[PDB]
Amino acid sequence: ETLVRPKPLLLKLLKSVGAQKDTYTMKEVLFYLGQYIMTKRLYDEKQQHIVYCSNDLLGDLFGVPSFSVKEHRKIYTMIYRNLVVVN
Ligand SMILES: COc1nc(N(C)C)ncc1-n1nc2c(c1C(C)C)[C@H](c1ccc(C#N)cc1)N(c1cc(Cl)c[nH]c1=O)C2=O
Repeated sequence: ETLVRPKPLLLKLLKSVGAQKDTYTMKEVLFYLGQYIMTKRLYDEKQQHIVYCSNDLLGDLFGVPSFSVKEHRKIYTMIYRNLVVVN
């Protein structure tokens, strides 16, 4: 319910899936990141909980080649490294 402010490059990713504002709830950020993953088919076909994000903007932002969608705490870490103070 509190608002977060994405850094420019995370904001660019969000806007690529139709987001139109500067600040978001965490639930909204997750929804759009999810949309990005699914519409770009970044998940592995055999192990569908694994997202392969090397050579993609998402991998650039998160600083990892891959991650599991089951690892929610690590997902929050990676999102938080891409936020700035809300002014
Ligand atoms: C490959 O992934 C999936 N594949 C399938 N297939 C049918 C193949 N179905 C569901 C998922 N899936 N599971 C979860 C999520 C998805 C989609 C929306 C990416 C989201 C989610 C994961 C990562 C980010 C980031 N960056 C943002 C949202 N997510 C969540 C992650 C967190 Cl932290 C909180 N709540 C969530 O639902 C999950 O558990």
